[PDB]
Amino acid sequence: NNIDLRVYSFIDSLQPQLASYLATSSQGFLPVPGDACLWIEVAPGMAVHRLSDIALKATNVRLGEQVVERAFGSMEIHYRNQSDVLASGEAVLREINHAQEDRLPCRIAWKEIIRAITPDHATLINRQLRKGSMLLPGKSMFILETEPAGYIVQAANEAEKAAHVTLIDVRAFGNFGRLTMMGSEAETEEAMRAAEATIASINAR
Amino acid sequence: NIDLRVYSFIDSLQPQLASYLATSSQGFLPVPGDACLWIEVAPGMAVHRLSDIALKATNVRLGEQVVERAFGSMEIHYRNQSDVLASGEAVLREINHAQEDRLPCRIAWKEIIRAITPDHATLINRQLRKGSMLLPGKSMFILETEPAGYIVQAANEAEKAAHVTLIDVRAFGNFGRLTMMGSEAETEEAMRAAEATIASINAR
Amino acid sequence: NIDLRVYSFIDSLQPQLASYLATSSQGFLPVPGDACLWIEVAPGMAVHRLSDIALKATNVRLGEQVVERAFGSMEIHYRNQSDVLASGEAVLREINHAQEDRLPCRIAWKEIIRAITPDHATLINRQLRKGSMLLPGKSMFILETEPAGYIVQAANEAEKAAHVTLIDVRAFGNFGRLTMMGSEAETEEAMRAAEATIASINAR
Amino acid sequence: NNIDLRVYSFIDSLQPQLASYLATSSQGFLPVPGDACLWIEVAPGMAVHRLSDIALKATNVRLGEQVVERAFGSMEIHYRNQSDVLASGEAVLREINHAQEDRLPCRIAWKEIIRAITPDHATLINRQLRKGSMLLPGKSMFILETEPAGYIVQAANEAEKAAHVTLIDVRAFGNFGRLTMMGSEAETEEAMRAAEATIASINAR
Amino acid sequence: NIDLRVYSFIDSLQPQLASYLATSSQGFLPVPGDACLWIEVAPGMAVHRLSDIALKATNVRLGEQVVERAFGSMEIHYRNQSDVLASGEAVLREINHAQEDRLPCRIAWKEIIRAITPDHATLINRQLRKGSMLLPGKSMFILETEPAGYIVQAANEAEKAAHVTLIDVRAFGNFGRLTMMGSEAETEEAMRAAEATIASINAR
Amino acid sequence: NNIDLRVYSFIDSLQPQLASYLATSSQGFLPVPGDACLWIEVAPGMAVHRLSDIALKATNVRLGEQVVERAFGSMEIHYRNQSDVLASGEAVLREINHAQEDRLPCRIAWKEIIRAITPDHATLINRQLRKGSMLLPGKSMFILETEPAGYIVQAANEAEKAAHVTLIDVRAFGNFGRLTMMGSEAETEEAMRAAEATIASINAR
Repeated sequence: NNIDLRVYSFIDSLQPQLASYLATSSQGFLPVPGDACLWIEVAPGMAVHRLSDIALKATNVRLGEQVVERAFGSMEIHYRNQSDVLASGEAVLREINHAQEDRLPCRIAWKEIIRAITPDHATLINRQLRKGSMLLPGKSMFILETEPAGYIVQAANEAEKAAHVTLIDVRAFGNFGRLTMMGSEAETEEAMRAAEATIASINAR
Repeated sequence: NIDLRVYSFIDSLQPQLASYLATSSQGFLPVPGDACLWIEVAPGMAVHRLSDIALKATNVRLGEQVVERAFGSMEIHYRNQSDVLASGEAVLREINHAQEDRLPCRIAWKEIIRAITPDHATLINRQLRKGSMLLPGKSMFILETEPAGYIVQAANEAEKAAHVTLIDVRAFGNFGRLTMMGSEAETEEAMRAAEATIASINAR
Repeated sequence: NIDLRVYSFIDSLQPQLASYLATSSQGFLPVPGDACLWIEVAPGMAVHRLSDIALKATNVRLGEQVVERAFGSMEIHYRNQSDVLASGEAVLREINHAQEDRLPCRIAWKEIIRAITPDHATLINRQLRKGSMLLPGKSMFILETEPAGYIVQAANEAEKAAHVTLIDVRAFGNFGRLTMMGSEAETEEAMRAAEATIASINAR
Repeated sequence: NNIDLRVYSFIDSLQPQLASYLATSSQGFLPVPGDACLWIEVAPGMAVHRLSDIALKATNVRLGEQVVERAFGSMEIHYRNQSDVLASGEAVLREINHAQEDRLPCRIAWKEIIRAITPDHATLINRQLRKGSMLLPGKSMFILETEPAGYIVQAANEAEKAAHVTLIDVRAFGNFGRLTMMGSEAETEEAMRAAEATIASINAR
Repeated sequence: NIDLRVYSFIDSLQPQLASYLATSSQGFLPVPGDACLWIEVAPGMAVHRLSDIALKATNVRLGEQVVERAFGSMEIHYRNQSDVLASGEAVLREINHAQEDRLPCRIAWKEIIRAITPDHATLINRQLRKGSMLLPGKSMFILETEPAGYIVQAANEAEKAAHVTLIDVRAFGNFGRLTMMGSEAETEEAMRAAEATIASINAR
Repeated sequence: NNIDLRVYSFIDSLQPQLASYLATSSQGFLPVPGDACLWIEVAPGMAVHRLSDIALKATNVRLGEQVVERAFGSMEIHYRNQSDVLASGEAVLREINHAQEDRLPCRIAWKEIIRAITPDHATLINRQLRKGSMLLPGKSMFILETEPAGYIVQAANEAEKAAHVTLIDVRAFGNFGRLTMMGSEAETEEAMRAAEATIASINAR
């Protein structure tokens, strides 16, 4: 029709903490470490229904997320094998007549390491809809925020793959994605460069 | 002072619709047959004095009351039509608007999706679904309106004119959204009733 | 050193049951036609080791795992009857018990209430049902068994046999609960099937 | 950075009902009657992470609230000793290079008393996200809405202090702060007078 | 074969009680001045039927309906005393019990705690409190009854007799619990009224 | 005043992850790492009200948990310095007239390390009332069940002291206490060794 591709973001193999987080937090069918994964945001939001039905029928792919927000909607599919995910992705692009590149770039609205987290700051992040692991006092904190939000998952994945960090929280919905990780001062800075390179990769497309 | 955005009067509520309202409302629970009046005004803080007025006028019961970012919704209902309409005219008289000064009802989505898969059916059933269970194999009617509250009258008629099942009605925020299930033939007919109901709202 | 409370096998999940566990389970989700298996052992904490044993033996998925006070519940499921049966036999070998060492399924309530009041339907819908809404004027069948886990299989053969609407299944704790809706002829036929399944089970 | 000061609201002594409301609706460390309190809203909202770390390391103050919204974010510190609270306050002000007066003015969105509340009106307010006390039918109802949201906590403290009213609810996030208090006609009238007197003092900055 | 566990008749609801019930009840909601009736029966599941009869009898609404593992609780209420008394008499004739057949109300706890510390008020406030806020420095009446259904009538009389504030009345389970705030004098009056009400109840 | 003493467990310094878990799910004042901690279960469980008033009113101690159940009640107090916690203990103990050894023995109802946790099994543990860190597939899992429940907190404390494990969960209320810890095959057996150790002492009363 007139569907704007806003996020197309593809992870070929989910890192273990990231998949575990999606499994625990997800309202749909659950992924496990190693599953390929496709995140998509389109506008208008309601178009997520037709596209999800198209994606689910083409392959053996399973639906992980589906949400209709005000201006846009989000869907995520995932399968043990890369093939089905990209095969369903093509279907979605061919139906909306968009190339992947027609996607929106990924603004970095906040990127920061915070060293020596107080126990009060940690307690606060840990009580507020925290579905991942416990942020612990004294450790360092990578925090990142993007616009659009869907990209935070892939950023989060490359962070974990590149650095011995612990995943605290991935908020992938709404207008702004947000990723919180914990680790030593040195681990978290590795996590940050990678995620910045991953973001660098997307923008060039 | 006050602007009237939604004014949607339902003279008698279909059983599923009323049952769903009763199952999700945090007010006084409607039953099938109840008359029912949806009103959204702006600023949102006004529904307080406005609900006070409607409630003090008649024997009518308050079903909903939400004050949102830019506007608020209020919902009254009673087994006697005249009580609901009487409260309605009283609310209009306070804000000094005619039932016609409401915003038109724009359609932001109308679609049927045939042969729903299990996965797609479950995601819907698992997230904010307080109605009945969407089942794989059936066709899905989905309807989105701006402003939201009109979706209730559209949901009500579509249950009258067609043999469909209520999955979900979300009547708050900027966008109303509706999900009904059934045979391709049923859900197409449920779409026409909603298309018609909206058209009559547009005539104001 | 473990006692085998519930063993219950379902070769092919009825659609509405699969959609209900899919919408209410905190594990991996089933689709219609899936094969399913329900286990309750005592001590309760035995379910972890057994879920490890069963998950490793095949491609089967884990739909529920709950350690309760007296005992512990677990539910595996797969698209093929073979992986479900293969994993259940492994769990039997490990606890050193045959399938018929399970406890009998005691019916502790069975009743059909025709012409459900709207108030009565409204209360049942509000109190945490994840299924379909109980509509007023229709007939209700409620059943309750001890132990709970069998209720899922009774819910399954009841949908197999009768054109009812599932409303609520509760498979954890001491007593299981089934809630169905339909016409009198529909609800009567389901209660008959459900009764028949439980007699089947009690033959071991 | 280019951090923006939106709300700087200092309370010297927390009123009992208000302290008790915050101890019940907040997800941090909890306040008691008499604690000094400071509420800061800054833009962009991810900045509240560094600013909070700065505050907990400067003094012994504790963290009550920490919330990141899309365009802005909000924090709240408190300690028995007002010293520590204003000290931690100045440390935040130095990092953002903003004086207290640089804060946004408090505009009144809504300001109403409604007499003789019906039982149905009362119930819906009691049933939706109210964490203060029950609103009873017959009594009068004072409702105040302010923009930005953070100053509603200072109006709520001054209202409770000046008049014998009951706190029903204070919502201090989003764009608009909303406050619900119950009393007689006279009690809510005094409370409403105290509210606007505090908003005007603030707006002298 | 139904055992009358509780039968507690409230002629008229005090506003904090009525307000509390309306904010925490999952069913239809009361207002100050309604009559109101609590019933516990065994077995639990018998409450559906007994709700069914009570609603048919008069114009009474259904306030609460909860099926515990061993017993079940229902709550009907109406603006007028006539309809509650009549609808309850019908419940009694069905189960073939007089009101006297109800279980004596025992007091498992009755205590005032004066000058409540902040951390104590805060823990009570945050954990399942739907009444008004408990503030520090004040006195706290707590009462625990067995059976639980009576704590509601003890909460009515206590509020009626003292100038106290209602914090919580949890009326399900085996144990009733009441929490109320006030000066140490008002809480001692609220407790003595409660004590007397139970005495009057077991006088029959 | 006829009060049974069911659990009396003193924790001299809360290990970091355990303090952080209590903090995420505590509904009183939150403990920070390093705090001392005293868990008490008494029957009739309505008695924890006075016993918390006594304990609070005697020292700087803070109330972290308090619950009334059918057969008993549980309270927990905690503070920066151990002197206050222990003193409040004696105030409590003398108020109910029992000594520290009048506590029930702590029977170990289940103890197991399960190696190579599958993703499915890890996911379902993560989805159900999990408020610690993510259990991750392939790692080993320590599980512990005690009766009464309050001791699982010292067992969890000690098992974090002696071992380099991760805390996933600790259900410290009801009849039975349940504890889920993660690590390699070496870290979980050490933790379990600490766990058996600490209970052995508790059983000497």
